[PDB]
Amino acid sequence: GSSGSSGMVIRVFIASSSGFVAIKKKQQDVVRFLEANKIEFEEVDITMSEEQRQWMYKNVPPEKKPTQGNPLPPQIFNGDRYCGDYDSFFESKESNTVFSFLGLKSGPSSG
Repeated sequence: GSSGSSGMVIRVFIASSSGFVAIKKKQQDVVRFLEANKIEFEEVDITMSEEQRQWMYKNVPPEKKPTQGNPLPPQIFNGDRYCGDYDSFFESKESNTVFSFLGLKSGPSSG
């Protein structure tokens, strides 16, 4: 059923230049966890690459939009699937589902 397999990457969008330091921390706790969990991911500097950000703004509903207005980081994104902002992650950490929250639990791969 279609061979091939590159791998996964929890593309974590970060805006080095956002304003709300709080957001920064969130971005950390995110990557941090992954790092501490030896989880694969990448810090998509949305700040540096406008597109990256713009994209996110296109992959984020209003019902998910944090605080108020345009969507702010962090904005974890597994491939092209909207994982969830820090809110999601955190809401998962409590259940220790961060892995599943990102989609790190569905078929053989890990090990």
